[PDB]
Amino acid sequence: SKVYDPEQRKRMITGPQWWARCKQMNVLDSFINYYDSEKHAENAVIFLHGNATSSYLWRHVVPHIEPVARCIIPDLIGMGKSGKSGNGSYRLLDHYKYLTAWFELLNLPKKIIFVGHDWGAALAFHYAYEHQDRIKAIVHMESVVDVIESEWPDIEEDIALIKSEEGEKMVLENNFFVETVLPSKIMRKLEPEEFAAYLEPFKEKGEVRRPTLSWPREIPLVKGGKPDVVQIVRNYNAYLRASDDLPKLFIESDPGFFSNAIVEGAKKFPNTEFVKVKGLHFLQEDAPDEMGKYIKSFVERVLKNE
Ligand SMILES: O=C(Cc1ccc(O)cc1)Nc1ncc(-c2ccc(O)cc2)nc1Cc1ccccc1
Repeated sequence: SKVYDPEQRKRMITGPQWWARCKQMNVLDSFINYYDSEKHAENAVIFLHGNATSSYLWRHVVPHIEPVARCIIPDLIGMGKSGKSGNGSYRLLDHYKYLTAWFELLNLPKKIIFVGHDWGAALAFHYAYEHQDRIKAIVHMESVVDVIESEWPDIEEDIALIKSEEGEKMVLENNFFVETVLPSKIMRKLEPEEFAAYLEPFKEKGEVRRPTLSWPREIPLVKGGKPDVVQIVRNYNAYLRASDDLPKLFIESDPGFFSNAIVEGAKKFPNTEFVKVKGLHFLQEDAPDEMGKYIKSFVERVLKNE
């Protein structure tokens, strides 16, 4: 039985409070909502959320890192308070189209530090693969580290379901990932206002919820997965396994949820330091300060050493 953190309300940041601190910038035919700490712009730490979430995920993590480097946290296209995609498509490369276009307008330094979770990590990894000169370090967690060739025995049957018209009902009609999966993968009970911040972009039924269905349908299952995403992930996985000069931090979840394959995948990338914090999947909600402190020390060490 999950309980409220009795000390959390004293520092709670509501959706409105977070969004008030964000900025918007026109990108291609749409716009990106994002948080930008601005100061210390000689470095840039870009935090990338994944499915069901938004920049809001990082709200308690980022304060620890701001004093050492400019921190920048977007809402991916179609998610959070960002604009929608011009053609209503939300595949990995649609997200990547807007993300990379957005980067071009941020006055970034030559080498960028990424912090990625879930599909946000996939975006960071793909960016790194295509810009191998532009990466100072990578922090990742609960990340799409590799393809799936084989904890989740019926994964194929589940992905087959999510790819059927039942997936449309599960998500567009019934908001499966936001309203059911998200709270199940946080160890504490979220304050009502915190859950409301996650629900808000997806509060209405129908097509607005598309990004939360499109993400799982991108799953790089070797057997049945979209072959283009499978190849993207094979490509960046090979590159990461050879990236000895790229400092990395893997933040492992304890106990995690079916996370053994992620950890083993992560251990195939050289120059990775491993740390562990409490959580299931959305570990930012269970150990944000331990995460922030780990990320801060890592960044500091990377900037020294360099
Ligand atoms: O729990 C299930 C089984 C299931 C539940 C509801 C339903 O309508 C159909 C099947 N599957 C599952 N099993 C594990 C996880 C999961 C794994 C890792 C993680 O970090 C978070 C969730 N998520 C899920 C949910 C899911 C994902 C993708 C496609 C269909 C259903």
